[PDB]
Amino acid sequence: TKGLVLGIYSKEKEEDEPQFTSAGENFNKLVSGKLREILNISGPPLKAGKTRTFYGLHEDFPSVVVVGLGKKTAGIDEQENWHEGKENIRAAVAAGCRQIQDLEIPSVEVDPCGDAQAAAEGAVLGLYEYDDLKQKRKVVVSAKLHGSEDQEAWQRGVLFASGQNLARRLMETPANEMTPTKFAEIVEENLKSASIKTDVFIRPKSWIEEQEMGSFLSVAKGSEEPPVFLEIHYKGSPNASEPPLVFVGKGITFDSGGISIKAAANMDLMRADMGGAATICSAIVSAAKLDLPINIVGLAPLCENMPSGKANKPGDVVRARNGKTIQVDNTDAEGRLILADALCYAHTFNPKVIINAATLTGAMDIALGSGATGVFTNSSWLWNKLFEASIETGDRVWRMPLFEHYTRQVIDCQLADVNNIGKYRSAGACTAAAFLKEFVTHPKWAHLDIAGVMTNKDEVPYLRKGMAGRPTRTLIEFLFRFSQDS
Amino acid sequence: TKGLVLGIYSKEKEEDEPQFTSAGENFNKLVSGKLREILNISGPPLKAGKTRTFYGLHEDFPSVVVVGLGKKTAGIDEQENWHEGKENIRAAVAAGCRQIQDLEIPSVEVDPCGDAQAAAEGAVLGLYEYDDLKQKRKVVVSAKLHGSEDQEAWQRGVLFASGQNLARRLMETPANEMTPTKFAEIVEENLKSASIKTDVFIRPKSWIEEQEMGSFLSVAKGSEEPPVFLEIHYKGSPNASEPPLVFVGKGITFDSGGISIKAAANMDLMRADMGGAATICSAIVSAAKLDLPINIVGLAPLCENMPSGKANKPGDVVRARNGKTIQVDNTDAEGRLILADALCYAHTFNPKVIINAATLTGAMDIALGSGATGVFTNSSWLWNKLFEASIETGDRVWRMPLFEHYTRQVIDCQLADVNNIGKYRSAGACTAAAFLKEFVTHPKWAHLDIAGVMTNKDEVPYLRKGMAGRPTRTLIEFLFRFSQDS
Amino acid sequence: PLVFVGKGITFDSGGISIKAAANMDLMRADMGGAATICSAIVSAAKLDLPINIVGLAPLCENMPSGKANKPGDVVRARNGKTIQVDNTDAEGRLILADALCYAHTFNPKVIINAATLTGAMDIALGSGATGVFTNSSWLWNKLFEASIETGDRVWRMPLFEHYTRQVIDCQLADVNNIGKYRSAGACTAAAFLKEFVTHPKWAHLDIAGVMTNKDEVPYLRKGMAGRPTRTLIEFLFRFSQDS
Ligand SMILES: C[C@H](CS)C(=O)N1C[C@@H](Sc2ccccc2)C[C@H]1C(=O)O
Ligand SMILES: C[C@H](CS)C(=O)N1C[C@@H](Sc2ccccc2)C[C@H]1C(=O)O
Ligand SMILES: C[C@H](CS)C(=O)N1C[C@@H](Sc2ccccc2)C[C@H]1C(=O)O
Ligand code: NA
Ligand code: NA
Ligand SMILES: [Zn+2]
Ligand SMILES: [Zn+2]
Ligand SMILES: [Zn+2]
Ligand SMILES: [Zn+2]
Ligand SMILES: [Zn+2]
Ligand SMILES: [Zn+2]
Repeated sequence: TKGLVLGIYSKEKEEDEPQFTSAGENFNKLVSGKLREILNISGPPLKAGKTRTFYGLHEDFPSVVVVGLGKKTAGIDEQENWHEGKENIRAAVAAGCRQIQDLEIPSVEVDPCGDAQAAAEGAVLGLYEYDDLKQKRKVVVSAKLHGSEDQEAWQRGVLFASGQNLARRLMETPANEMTPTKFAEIVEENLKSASIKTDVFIRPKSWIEEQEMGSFLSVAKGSEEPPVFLEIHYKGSPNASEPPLVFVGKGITFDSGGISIKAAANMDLMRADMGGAATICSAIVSAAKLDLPINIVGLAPLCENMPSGKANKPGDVVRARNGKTIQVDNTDAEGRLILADALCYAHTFNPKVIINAATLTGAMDIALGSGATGVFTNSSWLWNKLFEASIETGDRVWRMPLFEHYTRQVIDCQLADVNNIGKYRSAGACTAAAFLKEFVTHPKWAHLDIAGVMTNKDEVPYLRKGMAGRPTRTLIEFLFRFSQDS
Repeated sequence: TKGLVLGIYSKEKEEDEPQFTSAGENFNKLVSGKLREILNISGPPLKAGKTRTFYGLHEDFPSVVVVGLGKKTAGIDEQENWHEGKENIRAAVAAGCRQIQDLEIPSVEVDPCGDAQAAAEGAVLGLYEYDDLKQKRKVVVSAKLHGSEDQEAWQRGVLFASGQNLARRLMETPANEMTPTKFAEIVEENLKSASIKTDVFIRPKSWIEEQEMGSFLSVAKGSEEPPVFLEIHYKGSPNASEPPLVFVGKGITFDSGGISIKAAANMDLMRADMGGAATICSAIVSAAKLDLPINIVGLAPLCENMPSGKANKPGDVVRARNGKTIQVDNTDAEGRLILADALCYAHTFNPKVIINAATLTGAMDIALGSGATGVFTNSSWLWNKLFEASIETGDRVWRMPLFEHYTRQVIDCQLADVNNIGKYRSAGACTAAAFLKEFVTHPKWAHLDIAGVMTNKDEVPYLRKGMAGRPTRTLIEFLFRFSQDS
Repeated sequence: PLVFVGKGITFDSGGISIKAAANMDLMRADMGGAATICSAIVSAAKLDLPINIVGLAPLCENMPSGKANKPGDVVRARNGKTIQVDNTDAEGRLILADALCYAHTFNPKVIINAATLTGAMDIALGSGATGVFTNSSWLWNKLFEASIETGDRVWRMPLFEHYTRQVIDCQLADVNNIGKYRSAGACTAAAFLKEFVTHPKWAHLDIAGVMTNKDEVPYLRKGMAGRPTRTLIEFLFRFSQDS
């Protein structure tokens, strides 16, 4: 059994009937107009993201799912900050593929819908499900481009989507499996499979201690799970000495909050508190697969945050790699602690830019939810590049303020140079960002608080319920454009 | 456009292919085997509750939805306490009708599926949606029996389902619309439309005061919304002097908890705190439509429970109609307060049985959730009758204990004869039931705590998300059988 | 005229969806939206700006009583849209729905509303800046530029259908006065308001985070801040000269 997903646009006022994509019209022609005929008979027109299934139209395609693509000329939506057409395609195709999968069809050919990359992303992101630990699973669906004219674009979409799906897998996987060591090993095998122009160092605790990362170590010690500092190098630049772009990701494989223990409700989701590491590492893996002509370094401090007889204690003062002391008033604000040391280390690479990602604050979720990743940056150039890339990917970013106003609230510290929690409970994502900035001197640094986009329920149509792996594609697009432009 | 819902059973080992119902096979014959042909082509067999849509099979039915009915011989499931076949039909048909509605088809003919009543209930309960206050609504679907051989059974199903839908409407409707007065007027018009052998008395506050219902009055006074004591009579017995069956329902049109105010989260659902009144009144309306040969009296104290300068105050002692004093330690345990007076009044009718329904305790929800209505009764005969009726309707009941063990915890009262909350927080539904029992001397009394079945998310397949109107059909079935048996 | 709308809840107890006792006294400033836009207009008048301005401020208290809004109640806005009041403490958007509808009758050049609308806004940006939701980048830029001068900063927040979807997914009515999820509270609140706006140049300022000052703004003693009144004044001044 082989399924087929075909797109149809919303009817324009000047048109007598909704128009099929080129593939749709061709298939209709192939079946002597039976597709149009049955679609007409089926009832109301298919709107954006809606689907309808027709059976027995062609011996090779017992199941044909037509999906609504919305307005054919839908481009950049000035109000939504994204290319609407691409988003329509991703959603429609995802919906179509899910329908094919529900019919238990193992193979599906997908209409490029005028944008093969978007179509591929919809199919690949849409079909993804982390079901490795389930006895009962949906049929594995192999999605392929319908036709052979948009191959590179289609594969580009598969690549981008696969990068995000890698992040989703890493985030979704339970923490007892996805330990710091396991995460590092999976990223290592993926990066090495992507290109041999790579180096991966799964730095052990001894190295971390040697690097004087007391902040990171303070978080890790509460747990019996060994911490690791993942360092990955992708040497894509023609010039080996070319300064690299450095990505840093919060890799808390599991966050119980530590002594400042979290509430039980939905704490299981904290297995994705390493989403920052997942997204930046996956983006680098994808950059390597794209063979981007740039040098990139990925840094991911990985550990668990657990309560125990040797765990971080509220009030404890720890020393970051840069010598700055930190008062750990709340052990559940551990992401900024490990990032302090990772960000310090990031400067040793004399990077062109430093971008960190982290499921850093619930405040970010309360601020923008899953609508967009919050971006704190001291460079409007960098903000604009990330923003422009997000318009293309649809995985939106929204700028958040890096004001001294917030810095003042974290450096007002009773015992040390900086407190790991603001003196007020307001603007949690902003004070967390201000804290990170105290460990950054680089002129082009961007902090992405992805706590709000850590999961998906139904907000992003082409992502099934679960860890979202956002905004991996936006980072990939950013890297791609940087390798071409910047 | 006219849609068609046809059923197909799960294939038995001895059969070469899954068997259609009589209507399905006949339609297939009508379309020269095209239905079977396309179903075969469509893929995997249809399992219970699953559906698949085929277009253009017949000029009169552009859309045909085949629904899986499960095992043809599925009967009473000893482990689930219900007739599985009927439940399969209700679910499958509901699913089929929802599919027809999504296609925006205004008319649908429904396969009786070997049990027209179950089919009708699935279609009518399944299509129901309270959308009176919405500008955007789904297409109104008119469901009718496919064929003309199972008319009475089909109409019986429509009647039962309509009774439940009336309860759902009353429960779902916002409290500012569904006031005590409005509820009474809607029940009145429905009962009177059902039969002229009825009397309805929308008793005003003056009557309530005359009846010395101090407990009920104490609850109502906090709100500016006038309370009413709905009294409905259905004189179906050939003998006017025949003792009536008396139904009592908690009619709190809105419960804020009063001075013992509720938390904000999901308090909107308390607009259905009159579900007890809704279900028993709807059951009586349906009994009247069925023209059951029995006398039935419905009693529903209706009021709001609001905080104000004259509302019930914790610790206040009120006097029930029977002279018993009640210490109101928690003003949010108001349902038992109004029921105390209604139950007392119920005895004046020298009833054969007294059955009250109420969304009485969150404890009931914690106990059985929406799996079944908790039934507290001092009569195993009555319990068995309710239980047997529930097997048929699928709207299950589960017996809960009326032990002195619980009574002791409510009569251990600091200031009065009985405390409106137990001395311990355990067995909340049982102590609430024990409280009610202090106002009952009748040998055949059953208290139904329907708090757990007040709403539906997806537990009952044939009920869309919202107020469930449960267990209205079980009460109707009980009445029907009582009119025939008892 | 340019039309300004301000949430004027003189006191908010939350109503039946009653607030916690801690610091509820600050809710006497839940009319800050009305205060800032009205004050800005007074100042515009004192500046004798050559423009027509209309100020709209629905004013009332939100109290619990025997006749108060009940969770689940469905009310009808001036534009005929029904609203499910799931949380009576999300009352600012309820009164603004009617005020925003009325604002359109003036065929305004722009519609700007201010409101101490969500605690989510405070959690989002605190007192660092007023959150600005607008369907006009031109309007956003004008407000932003004015804020640079006044120092009473504004920061743009998203008006995405993403949030709209979460408020129009309503059990009983056209729109629910609280999102289906607890995330992005200021954004869903803004989306709710947008359902009562058809104007091409509308800006919603959630000033809940800048309602008070402790010591963040050096030149403001502890207490209600009256922000971002000056930014609105500057905006009006420049509009009277430029736009
Ligand atoms: C998503 C983050 C990172 S794991 C997180 O859970 N935080 C960070 C801080 S915020 C915070 C909460 C209270 C006082 C001070 C700061 C602690 C914890 C929380 O919200 O209680
Ligand atoms: C569903 C019922 C009826 S409205 C309800 O809400 N109850 C009844 C009592 S239980 C209760 C709770 C604490 C102490 C004593 C009794 C009060 C209220 C509640 O759960 O807090
Ligand atoms: C500052 C605003 C306006 S007065 C406010 O207090 N809100 C608005 C809503 S948010 C909200 C909270 C819980 C569920 C749904 C929405 C209610 C109240 C609050 O935070 O509990
Ligand atoms: Na994980
Ligand atoms: Na109701
Ligand atoms: Zn934490
Ligand atoms: Zn964390
Ligand atoms: Zn109550
Ligand atoms: Zn109640
Ligand atoms: Zn409020
Ligand atoms: Zn308010």
